[PDB]
Amino acid sequence: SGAIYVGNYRVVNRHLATHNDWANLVWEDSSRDLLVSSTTAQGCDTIARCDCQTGVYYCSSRRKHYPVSFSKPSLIFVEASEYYPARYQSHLMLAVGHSEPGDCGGILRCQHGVVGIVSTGGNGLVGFADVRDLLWLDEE
Ligand SMILES: CNC(=O)c1cn(C)c2ccccc12
Ligand SMILES: [Zn+2]
Repeated sequence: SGAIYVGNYRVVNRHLATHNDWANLVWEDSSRDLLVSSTTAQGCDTIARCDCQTGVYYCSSRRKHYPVSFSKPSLIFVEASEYYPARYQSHLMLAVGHSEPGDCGGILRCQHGVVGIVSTGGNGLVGFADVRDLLWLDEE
């Protein structure tokens, strides 16, 4: 689990979105595993605007933050899971690291702020859904 709270937006894994999230929908993309919903109280997170490939992510299943190198947000094939069929996920970044399904929502952060959230993984690899192209998250 986990979310990004950027102003009056809540950014979660589409596959973990609640009824309240869907009842307050701002934007969703199955191809990106992202859903954004509206909030009433403002959040304590800032979004990175950058092309950093190094950062730190939170891994719930180790209670540990790990420094990682990660790929550029790309269109990449992801093996079938409980939540999606074998498909290409868009705006995705891969790192070498530990990840389990419930680690989804863990933040990846760089010097510029929040890069993305844990989404995909397997075989000692962790995948993060990028949010840095979502400029509209920063306004209105
Ligand atoms: C759609 N979410 C998932 O199913 C997964 C997310 N992470 C990080 C995994 C790691 C190993 C295996 C499956 C997943
Ligand atoms: Zn950065």
